[PDB]
Amino acid sequence: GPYLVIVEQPKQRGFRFRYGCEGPSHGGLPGASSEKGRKTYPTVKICNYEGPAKIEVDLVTHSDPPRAHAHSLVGKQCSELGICAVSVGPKDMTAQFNNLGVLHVTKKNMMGTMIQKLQRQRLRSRPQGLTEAEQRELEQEAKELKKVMDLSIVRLRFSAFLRSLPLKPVISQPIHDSKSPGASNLKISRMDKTAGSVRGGDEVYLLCDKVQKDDIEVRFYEDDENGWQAFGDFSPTDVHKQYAIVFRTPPYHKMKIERPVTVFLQLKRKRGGDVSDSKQFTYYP
Amino acid sequence: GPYLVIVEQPKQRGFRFRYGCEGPSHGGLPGASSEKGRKTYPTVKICNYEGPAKIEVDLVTHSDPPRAHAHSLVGKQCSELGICAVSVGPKDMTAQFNNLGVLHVTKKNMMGTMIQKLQRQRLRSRPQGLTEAEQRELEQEAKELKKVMDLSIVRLRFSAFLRSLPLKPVISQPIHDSKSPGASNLKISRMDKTAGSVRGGDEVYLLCDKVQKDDIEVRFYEDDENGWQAFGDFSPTDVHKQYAIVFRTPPYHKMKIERPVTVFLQLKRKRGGDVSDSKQFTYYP
DNA sequence: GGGGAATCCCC
DNA sequence: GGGGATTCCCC
Repeated sequence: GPYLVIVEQPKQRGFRFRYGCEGPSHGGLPGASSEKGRKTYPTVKICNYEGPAKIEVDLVTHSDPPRAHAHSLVGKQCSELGICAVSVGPKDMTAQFNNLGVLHVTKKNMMGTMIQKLQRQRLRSRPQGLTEAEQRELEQEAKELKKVMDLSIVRLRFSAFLRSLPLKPVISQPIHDSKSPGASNLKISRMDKTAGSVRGGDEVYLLCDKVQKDDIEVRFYEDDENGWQAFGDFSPTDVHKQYAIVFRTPPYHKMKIERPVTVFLQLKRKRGGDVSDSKQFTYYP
Repeated sequence: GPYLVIVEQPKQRGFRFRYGCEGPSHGGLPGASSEKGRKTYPTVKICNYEGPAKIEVDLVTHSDPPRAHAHSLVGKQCSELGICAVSVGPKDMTAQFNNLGVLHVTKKNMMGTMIQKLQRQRLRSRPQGLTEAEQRELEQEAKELKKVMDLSIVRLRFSAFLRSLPLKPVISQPIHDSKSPGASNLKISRMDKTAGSVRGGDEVYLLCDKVQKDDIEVRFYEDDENGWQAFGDFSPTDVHKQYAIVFRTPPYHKMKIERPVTVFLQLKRKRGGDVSDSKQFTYYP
């Protein structure tokens, strides 16, 4: 049957969710491959095409049975409820989502809009109103929905409709908030010293972009046909105000080196597997 | 005749102003000298006392003619408007204001809090109500009072009353909000190196509490019967995310030293003159 | 497109 | 009492 397929995924990291207060002109969610100059935007296509179509995009959660998220999509052809709906011409069955903004609901707002979604979703298929019992149960699956909803991760859902007749919804990979503390861009600004003894144990003052003291690591490594890794040693007290890490370097694997060796080091969040660009450190005999 | 005198002023820096949402039990505004184990609180005394008395404190602007601040005192024996009122016994004429807080008004709160204290002021000495014209001009103070009021600086105003009968009001020194980006205690957490060449030019990484790029300095000095002083060398790019300063040490005043010499360095505010606790640095040959 | 100010939550 | 997450602001 006709199916929709995502041809260019949204970029997983690097994009920021904006609050209402910020404005509408803040930059559209870019494709999974958008380096300098060549920028891409999420794109999908209806394959084995049947009848001029329609594609709708909305924000779902990260958890599995996809449910609508408190966040809303904003911008180019976006409805006041966070639904993006476009028409995919008779012949060209591909839609490029040029300008997708992600609206960040405040916690003192979630409850309200979560209910407006569930009402809109409930009085959707079935009839028009909600009796008092019905409006009470709504505020529970929004109170207990709040408690489990991750406001820093959303997924894009593409629901296509042939002229309406629904094609199975296709969900994209997760999109993380680049402003949220735990999904910020990792960067090594400056480093104290870039050389030390092979024994390791040299104290280093690395200045970096915000990190969370209990979710950050300084990984030293080298990549030949084998590979080696070690981690700078420090305590949570050593991460100064989220923007600096004071640590002792780890030992190199061979102690008996006759010449100085240069290895790579990067910041890494224990959980995410996310890393910073790499800097270098040289071990001395 | 009887007058009030501040026996122990409030501490000018390091105290945090709290918003209504944080809580009422976060600590009292301490005295000028409150190091580990023995804390003092602002204290005043009615010298050459006349009759048991009544002392009241409230927040006045930093601006000279002391006018009431939009911020209110919170805590022990404080009224819902931010006036603290106590009675000093027939004997001991000293009042130690043990638990005084500063409730921080939001910028969206300011106007309403301001027209409300201004109304209360109107129907103070003079008659009971406000005509619309009187209310329109009361709201006019509020707007033109907001535009020139520093929400980061307040002053305590002690008003003593002989049982009532007024005494002259005594205004304390400014009190800076430690949470305002530009008002806390300059503090040197730790630094890279504590020794370097008498030639000056050695790069030091200093970790500090939040500081302003363009309002900070690194003052080196040694106070004998002379007084040499010099400065760290760094550009605002060298002040990293307000929590670290990468600077190059200055040259010592005598290039010909034969024995190492210990001098001191300290962080200093440019447009203020307050310094952090000084750390030592030793110049070597 | 991004840094830092202002407000709030919480161990 | 303090650290940092959130929400907002404005260059």
